[PDB]
Amino acid sequence: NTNLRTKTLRDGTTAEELFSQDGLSFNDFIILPGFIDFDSSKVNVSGQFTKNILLHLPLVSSPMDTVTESSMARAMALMGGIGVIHNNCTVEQQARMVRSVKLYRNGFIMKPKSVSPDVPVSTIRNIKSEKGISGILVTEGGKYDGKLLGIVCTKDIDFVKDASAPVSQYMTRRENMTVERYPIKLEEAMDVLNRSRHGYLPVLNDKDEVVCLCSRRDAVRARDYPNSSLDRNGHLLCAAATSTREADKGRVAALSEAGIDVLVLDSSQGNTIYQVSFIRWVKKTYPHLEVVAGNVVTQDQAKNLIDAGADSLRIGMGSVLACGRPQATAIYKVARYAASRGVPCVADGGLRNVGDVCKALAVGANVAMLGSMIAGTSETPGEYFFKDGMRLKAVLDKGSVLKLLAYIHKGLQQSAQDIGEVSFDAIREKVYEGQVLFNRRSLTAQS
Amino acid sequence: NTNLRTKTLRDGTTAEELFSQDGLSFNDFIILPGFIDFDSSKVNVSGQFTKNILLHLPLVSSPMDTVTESSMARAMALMGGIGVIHNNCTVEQQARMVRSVKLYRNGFIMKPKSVSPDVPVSTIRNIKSEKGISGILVTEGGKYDGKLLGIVCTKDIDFVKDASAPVSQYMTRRENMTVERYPIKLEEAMDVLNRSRHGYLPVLNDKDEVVCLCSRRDAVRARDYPNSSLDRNGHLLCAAATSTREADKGRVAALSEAGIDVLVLDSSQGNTIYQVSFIRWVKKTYPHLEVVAGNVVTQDQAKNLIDAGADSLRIGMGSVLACGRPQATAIYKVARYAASRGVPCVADGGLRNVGDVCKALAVGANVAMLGSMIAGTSETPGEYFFKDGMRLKGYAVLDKGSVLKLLAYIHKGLQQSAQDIGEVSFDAIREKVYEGQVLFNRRSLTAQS
Amino acid sequence: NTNLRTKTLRDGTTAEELFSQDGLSFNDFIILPGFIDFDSSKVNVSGQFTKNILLHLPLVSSPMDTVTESSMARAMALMGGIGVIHNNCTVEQQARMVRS
Ligand SMILES: Nc1ncnc2c1ncn2[C@@H]1O[C@H](COP(=O)(O)OP(=O)(O)OP(=O)(O)O)[C@@H](O)[C@H]1O
Ligand SMILES: Nc1ncnc2c1ncn2[C@@H]1O[C@H](COP(=O)(O)OP(=O)(O)OP(=O)(O)O)[C@@H](O)[C@H]1O
Ligand SMILES: Nc1nc2c(ncn2[C@@H]2O[C@H](COP(=O)(O)OP(=O)(O)O)[C@@H](O)[C@H]2O)c(=O)[nH]1
Ligand SMILES: Nc1nc2c(ncn2[C@@H]2O[C@H](COP(=O)(O)OP(=O)(O)O)[C@@H](O)[C@H]2O)c(=O)[nH]1
Repeated sequence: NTNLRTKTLRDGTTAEELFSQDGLSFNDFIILPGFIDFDSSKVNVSGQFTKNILLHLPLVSSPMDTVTESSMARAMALMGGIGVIHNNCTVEQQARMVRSVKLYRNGFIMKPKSVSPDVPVSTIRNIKSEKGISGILVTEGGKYDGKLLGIVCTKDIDFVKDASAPVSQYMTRRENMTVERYPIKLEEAMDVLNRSRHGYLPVLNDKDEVVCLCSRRDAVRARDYPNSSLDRNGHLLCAAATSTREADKGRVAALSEAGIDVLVLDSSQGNTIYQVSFIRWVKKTYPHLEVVAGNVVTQDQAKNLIDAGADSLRIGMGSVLACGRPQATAIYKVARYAASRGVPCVADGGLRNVGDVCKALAVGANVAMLGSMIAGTSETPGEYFFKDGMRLKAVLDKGSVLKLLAYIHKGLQQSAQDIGEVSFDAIREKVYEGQVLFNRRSLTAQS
Repeated sequence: NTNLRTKTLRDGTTAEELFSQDGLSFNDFIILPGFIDFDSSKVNVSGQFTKNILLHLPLVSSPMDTVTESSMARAMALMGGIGVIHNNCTVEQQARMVRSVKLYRNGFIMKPKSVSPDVPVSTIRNIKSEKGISGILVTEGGKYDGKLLGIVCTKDIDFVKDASAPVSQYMTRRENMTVERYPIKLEEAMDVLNRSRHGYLPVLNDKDEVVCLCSRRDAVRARDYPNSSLDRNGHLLCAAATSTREADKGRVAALSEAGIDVLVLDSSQGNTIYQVSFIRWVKKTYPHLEVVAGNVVTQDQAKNLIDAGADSLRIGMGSVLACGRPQATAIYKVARYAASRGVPCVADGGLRNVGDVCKALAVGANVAMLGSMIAGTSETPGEYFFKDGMRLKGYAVLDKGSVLKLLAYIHKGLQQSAQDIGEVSFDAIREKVYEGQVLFNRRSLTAQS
Repeated sequence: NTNLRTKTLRDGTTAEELFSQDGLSFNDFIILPGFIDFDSSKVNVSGQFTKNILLHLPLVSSPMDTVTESSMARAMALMGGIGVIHNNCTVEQQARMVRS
């Protein structure tokens, strides 16, 4: 239906004209509708977080100590986005959070949590309550590669009152265990696990030592979250923030060991000599890492940071107070310039509802960073408390971040539908082409 | 430490003097502190819901269609309180909600949900998704008492791609199942279940027909909720509301069949001839049922409804109609009169924070009814939605999260208040209030800032 | 680092264009960021109060009778600025404040 979808009258204003005068926020303009011949279910909202990482869900959790720790990053990656673990912590704590995110979901679990036979049941209960993993292997000397002696699961210890008893008293013992022998393809191993009606399947060598471990929970997670952002080994994608000082070099190394796939530079004004040097050093020393430089708001800053070797750009400054730029103009300008050079952009700031996120993605941003919009969800750091009959964490309880991410997803889909394009890549292309049009709204026209 | 706890100077105002003038609400007065020689954890907040039903947690969910359905009543019963299933529904819907509450927790599971071998996996998934029960028995002709053929659990069908496949293809077959033979004591059966590391244990006769079923989930529910309000058969307590018209008689019967333990009469002004007749008829026809009459706010009304045979009274009227009464005065007066006659009372209305609940319990109410305070928790009826960057509930209110966390918060608050007052139980607080050893101070309008 | 500091794309609006239309207050505009290769400690904020007087601190206390007398002028001069003693007084009082 290209004859019906193609605008020839072009009654409206193109992005280039809209952003050619004064700096705009998202309320200053609206997107005009197009032609619909599809359901909102079929809309692809995906966007590039970096040159090589495509997110099924163009949403990134902001690296604030009040928003993104291991739990938030896990939720984001599971729903098809990603989270940036904040850097307001020691290097070891940040690496531990990254490791939690990366080893939450696996195919073969290579370093399965293991204990020695004399460990008390209390310790396994602590592991399950704190780290949330069951099917703890009991091996010679507790080494994750030692001889397999048994396994401890939920129903093996849920009835015992003496929490100091050794696991050897209640574990399922090796002689009675369904196991597999190295080597084995993940497909066959997991189908065997399914047929076995058990929750775990260790994989051992010829010496009965633990090679790895398969978990039914990973299969069920794959079934319940088919769009999770994953690496090539089946782990959830994870990003981590860092400043560009010389000390932070150490930090970077640690994160690289923990397995981050994206490094995000933390700066209000990223067009500095220190950030340029840092990006060069990161791309040289850890080529496998992708770097999101920023923050920037003008095309000059973007030119410098892209020349340095940035894989993506963080847009935002102001969304004492004498330096910055209205956020919608910043996004349009920087994202257009960066796209001309093949670099996607992240919108960071002033994104307070679904209409704003949609506008920010339409005017050039590939993905959007969420801070306030997801603050107070169950997955954020912090403790809940009651006050005035409201439950707060301060901000009000917004429940699960997963339900909110699904809400934002449906909102973006319906908006793209009304605009008349079945994907946001198409929306951005047609915006640059002048086939998706806008209207600036007078101040009165805003209600 | 009776020398230190016993007030002889008695610097303060007794409840009788406090409520002797104009009608008061809860902000008009404060409770004076006493003597502390115990930690707040050791405080017993329990109160009588009726002549025969004691609640470890003196909280009742209000029978409003926006507050109490099966899920809320279950949560309340589990935390040591109770819920009243609302009556803004058909008799069949109310009985179904009551059944949901009553059969959630069991010892021996009677009439275990079972299916025939040709049933598709889709049906088992539907059972798990709607009603929330696993371990479906597969029997001769699907009869809950037929010959046992197998069992279908979570891990038996979580991997299957053809939801139309028969359960017999993936069920665990009877020859491989750990089972027990009638008769068996629940204690031995549950220890067997524990040792077996399985989730379910059927109990069969000599013909391999299903007699009953034990669920490990019940053991874990008992472990995680040790204070659950239970009847004598191990089921959660459940209450249900009804009006006092002639038609509602039918309703009562149905609810009685569903297994309610308390009937609650719904009326803004319960001192009527219709309610008196209804209470007489209920106590006559269903002696096993306990009735909470109301609503009332004066000792006249309380006399009539207790003479009718009420086992408890709901206090509250007004918390444009010109008739009602300030809630704290109403509670004190009616609860004092009813206690003189051996009947506990429920405070219903104007309860908006924990201090008000503590005050209402101290001045005579045995338990407190919560409506607004718990509306918008996850367990209430209604659908969640996002609006203006806020999570709300609709058929609007703000999301308060889990009602369980809220109930625990109220529990800790009541305990700390009782500690500051200097008594280790709320029965003690009520007794000492009537005795003049727990004292109050009326607050001037200025003193409330 | 002149290659990195020098704007060639010039994505933004020059002062001449900004002030070419209607009269603006300070909230009507914002300054765009540039390139950083130094610490804020090294920034020179000095400005000429007059053709021959350079102030290390480009701040002047207003000559209002509620703001600037001898003490304020002293504080300003000491911190690198200057103060203007108000003229809502006799000549002798103003001269005495100046002398102080
Ligand atoms: N490979 C195995 N061989 C034999 N028995 C096993 C094996 N793995 C687990 N078990 C036993 O079966 C039961 C495991 O159930 P499961 O793995 O589903 O527990 P979980 O992962 O902790 O979560 P949940 O049981 O609540 O679904 C336990 O009794 C355990 O001892
Ligand atoms: N009495 C029994 N005898 C033999 N097998 C049983 C018995 N009860 C349950 N099973 C089987 O145990 C295996 C694992 O149980 P499954 O995890 O699927 O459900 P569950 O025991 O209720 O625990 P959960 O649903 O939390 O995982 C299933 O194949 C189930 O059919
Ligand atoms: N037994 C078991 N181990 C898991 C599972 N999932 C992940 N693991 C592993 O458990 C380990 C937990 O981290 P660990 O190094 O033991 O603790 P830390 O030193 O405090 O970080 C990780 O190495 C994970 O790979 C599971 O489902 N079962
Ligand atoms: N298989 C199984 N049945 C249960 C369990 N818990 C309760 N039940 C029984 O399952 C039945 C629920 O289905 P049912 O009431 O017969 O259907 P309804 O008439 O439409 O409400 C009840 O008889 C419960 O007693 C459980 O854990 N497993």
